[PDB]
Amino acid sequence: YGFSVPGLYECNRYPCIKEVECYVSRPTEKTVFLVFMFAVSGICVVLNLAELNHL
Amino acid sequence: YGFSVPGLYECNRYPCIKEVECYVSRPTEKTVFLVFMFAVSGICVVLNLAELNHL
Repeated sequence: YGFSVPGLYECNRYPCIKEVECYVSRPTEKTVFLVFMFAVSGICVVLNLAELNHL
Repeated sequence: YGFSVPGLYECNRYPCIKEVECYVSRPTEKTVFLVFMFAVSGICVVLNLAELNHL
């Protein structure tokens, strides 16, 4: 997923005629959610690594 | 106009997004009309050239 959800998508898959433009719903909220989840997962990874180092 | 009216047209002019496909109305009849008019004009040109040569 990368780090952001773009508001525009360029889609060139059948049956679409050549290349078409599609518009995503509430991309900013999904981007915020994605970044927040990545941060939480990173915090979990850091804590688990600290526990492993302690072991 | 060339010699034929294609049934499909590829259009990339604003406000169309990038490139789109458009469909022509009764292209075969228009192609027949175009070829017939070209033939008639050619006959007229040949007759005029013959008259000029006679002069």
